[PDB]
Amino acid sequence: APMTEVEQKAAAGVFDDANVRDRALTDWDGMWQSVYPYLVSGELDPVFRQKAKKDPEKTFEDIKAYYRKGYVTNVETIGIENGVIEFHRDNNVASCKYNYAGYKILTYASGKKGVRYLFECKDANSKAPKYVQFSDHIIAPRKSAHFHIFMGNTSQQALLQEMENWPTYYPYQLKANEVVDEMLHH
Repeated sequence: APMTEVEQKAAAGVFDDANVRDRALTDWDGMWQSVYPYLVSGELDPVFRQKAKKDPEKTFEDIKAYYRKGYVTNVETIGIENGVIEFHRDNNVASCKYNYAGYKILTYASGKKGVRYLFECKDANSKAPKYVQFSDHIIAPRKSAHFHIFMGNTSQQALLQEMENWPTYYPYQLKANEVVDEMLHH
């Protein structure tokens, strides 16, 4: 089902902490493609033009740069199923079964808020990131349409400080025109 008014607002970074609930990894089940190659090929340009158009203080170039830095990753593909996350990084592959480590409510410099969902790989000698945090503009159980994922090997606390890079994933099947469509409307 589509989004309630509380869900739309939470998605814009406006919510009561009392409404935030735990989510399960199954909210992100599925096969997913990085949006980064579409920024690279220039196919996300219409997204950045609309953002520039709607705010006279912004420029296309600086909006795109911000997204470039945000989206950049070589993990082109992520698969999620049965508690396992698979990471395809160029010709390298890696997977691990992930345990839930709770959620964190963040307030950003902008004054907007968001929730990250923290997972841990406890198989300490895997090539899969040890720490993973999902952020997808949702604050309570609901299947993701797309997500940002923070990946790190040092600590969860350290990853919570990451604000610049946020590799971003949409359903594997979607074409670039469909990714654009979702960005411009949802």
